[PDB]
Amino acid sequence: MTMMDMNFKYCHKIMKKHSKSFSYAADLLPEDQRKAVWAIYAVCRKIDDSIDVYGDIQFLNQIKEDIQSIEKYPYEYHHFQSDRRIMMALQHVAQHKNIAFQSFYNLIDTVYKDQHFTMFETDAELFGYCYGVAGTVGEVLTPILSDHETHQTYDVARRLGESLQLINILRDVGEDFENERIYFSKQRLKQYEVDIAEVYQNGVNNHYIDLWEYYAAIAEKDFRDVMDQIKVFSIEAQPIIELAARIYIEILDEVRQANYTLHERVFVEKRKKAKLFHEINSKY
Ligand SMILES: CC(C)=CCC/C(C)=C/CC/C(C)=C/CC/C(C)=C/CSP(=O)(O)OP(=O)(O)O
Ligand SMILES: CC(C)=CCC/C(C)=C/CC/C(C)=C/CC/C(C)=C\CSP(=O)(O)OP(=O)(O)O
Ligand SMILES: [Mg+2]
Repeated sequence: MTMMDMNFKYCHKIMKKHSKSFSYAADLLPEDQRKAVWAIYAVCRKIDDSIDVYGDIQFLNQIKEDIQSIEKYPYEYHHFQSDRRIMMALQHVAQHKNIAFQSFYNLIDTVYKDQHFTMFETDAELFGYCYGVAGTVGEVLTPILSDHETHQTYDVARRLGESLQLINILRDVGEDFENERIYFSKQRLKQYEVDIAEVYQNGVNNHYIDLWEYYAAIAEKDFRDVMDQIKVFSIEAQPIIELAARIYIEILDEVRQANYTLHERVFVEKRKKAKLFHEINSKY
């Protein structure tokens, strides 16, 4: 195992640790796509965790600075300030695929702003945050998952990412409230007669379901439109992308089965993941 193999193995472990949902999916990819996804995931995990988990703002500027170094001087040796093993992997990727650095910067800005957190007044603000935190990961992942880096491909990847974040939000309502976040819209909450602090304390009411279901329909419709345009990805990536997406669509059915609980984080079991993949691969 070489120096660089070790760097990507560290990234793998980070994703194995943090992505209960998607680690299983990514490791189905061919060796070179797989390794790139690990590195990107690890860069993204480190970004999201910098403040929220490590409570470390300087580590976030350090991550930005490391990425900036890679963008300007992809072939030099850098004394990376944040996590050396990840940044070296990311640099390795960037020598072989072209990376939309601006997408890492958008994610960084969103993560920064997600401290002075202010409830979205409008859904358009909520969707803007879905772009910031997930659409950009979609964009960053595009050259790894497709040989066609055209607008259609960036577009489908961006929309897929954005729809997964919405399901994410739909899974995490109660947990986010515990950490003092409501991602549902002030407008949409005022419309549906819903206060999250109240259904947390008293239990799921019919107003809440209507509202939750309003949003799940947005995410299910966008998922379906992504699926129709899946041939935009490479042939080996398609079944996996479809897996990762059908896993999240399964999350919604779990929330539904748990009567929309706000007091427990639902999940898809590993065994049900393989069932899904078996079903998907039949088409392929
Ligand atoms: C190719 C393929 C199959 C997919 C790979 C997936 C991939 C590389 C994407 C990584 C993107 C990552 C890490 C996320 C960055 C920002 C974000 C959405 C954080 C937390 S969401 P949650 O609400 O879950 O909270 P908690 O922060 O606790 O995780
Ligand atoms: C997915 C793919 C390969 C195809 C195209 C590109 C694409 C859509 C990538 C999406 C990856 C992102 C940021 C979208 C959703 C992931 C998400 C909602 C947040 C944290 S992932 P965690 O690790 O927190 O997962 P859990 O909390 O669910 O366990
Ligand atoms: Mg976090």
